[PDB]
Amino acid sequence: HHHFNLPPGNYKKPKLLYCSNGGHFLRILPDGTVDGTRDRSDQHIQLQLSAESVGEVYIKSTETGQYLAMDTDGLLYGSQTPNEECLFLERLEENHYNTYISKKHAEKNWFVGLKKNGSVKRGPRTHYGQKAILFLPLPV
Repeated sequence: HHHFNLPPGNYKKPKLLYCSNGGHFLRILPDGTVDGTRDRSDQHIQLQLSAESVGEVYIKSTETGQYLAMDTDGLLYGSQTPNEECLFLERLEENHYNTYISKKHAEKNWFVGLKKNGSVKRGPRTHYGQKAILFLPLPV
């Protein structure tokens, strides 16, 4: 369903997922809530990515051990255990950024995305060409 242009990074270290849309870092709160924060000091923005298959990743909270996931209704949530909803297709975009597509809902083009106000976008509201879907992985 999608291209195979991969980003040049690795999973050796944890990262911050910076969204240029509103300038927020992806955050997974202890209660499972998912959103964005501009506070670089936040303890819930440190994420550990790992590869399942080439270009297939898990995005986990280093702080809580929770996995980023997208539900049946396109909502992002923090999962205690890895499941099919936790896999994302990590790709290069605009020859620079990182995008994350819901593997489970790949055919629907549901991406991980942050609005300018720091709220997460619902899968069906996302789409190729948006700024909300563009992330820059930063060192922690």
